[PDB]
Amino acid sequence: PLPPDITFDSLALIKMHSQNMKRILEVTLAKFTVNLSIVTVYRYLTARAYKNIEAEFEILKDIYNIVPLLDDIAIKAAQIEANLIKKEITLDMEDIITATTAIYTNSLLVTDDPKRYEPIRRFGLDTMPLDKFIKEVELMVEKEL
Amino acid sequence: PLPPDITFDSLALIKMHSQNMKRILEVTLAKFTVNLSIVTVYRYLTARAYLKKNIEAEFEILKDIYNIVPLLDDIAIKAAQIEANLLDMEDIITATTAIYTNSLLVTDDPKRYEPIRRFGLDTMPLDKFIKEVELMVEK
Ligand SMILES: [Zn+2]
Repeated sequence: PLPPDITFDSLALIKMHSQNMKRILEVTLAKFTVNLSIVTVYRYLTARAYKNIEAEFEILKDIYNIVPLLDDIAIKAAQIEANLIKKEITLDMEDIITATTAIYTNSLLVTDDPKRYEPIRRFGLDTMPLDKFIKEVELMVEKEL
Repeated sequence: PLPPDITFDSLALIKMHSQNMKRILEVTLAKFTVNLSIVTVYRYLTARAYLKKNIEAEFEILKDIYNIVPLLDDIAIKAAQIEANLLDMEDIITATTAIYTNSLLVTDDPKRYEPIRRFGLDTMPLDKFIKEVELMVEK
């Protein structure tokens, strides 16, 4: 079926947490534990702003487990990022911390662009395409009838 | 023109930890409070990891001398506000953390943070910072 722990990157989260996708989000939150890095949250807030950002952030803190950039995350990310730099692979800081935080929390990373995280999978990251995730929740919605 | 609270971005922090800079860092740690963003710490650890140093230990060494500032709620909120008006994430968080802590941001490249100045950031090029500290050495 699907693991109980998941996460999103900022672009995927902007999609999931829209007014538009309300129904799909409601089911996702009823069924899964969602562990977001604080860096994902901040990037989501940047999109939601462009506001009463403050009130939006209180909503998010209620409904998601917001994971700080912990020392062990910084450490593990520095190790991963040193490997990626070794291969001339450029992912920005957001992507590295997002991926390391998913490794840390054993959360499946749902993203519209799994391919760019592919080189991190060797450090324990797993990913799922967002279109596929959405399709799976859409079936649950149908099934509720 | 140095205040009691200062911070560095990651390239500056790396330079600060070089052997030739040991005196400058010693004065800085003795006479100022240095408030680093966790993101700056992560980038610095990246540099040390790329050179195969003991990352765990180095983190503990840093935690013992710096005030390491998490990406706090208020920092996340303020940073999003800044980024939405206007630079990568490291730059935004570094600067927002500087604003939050009221630390002077000491950097190799002040000009890239020039757009955050409207939200209250103060910056200083590292070259000038070092001169000011050189002066304190003469004591
Ligand atoms: Zn944090």
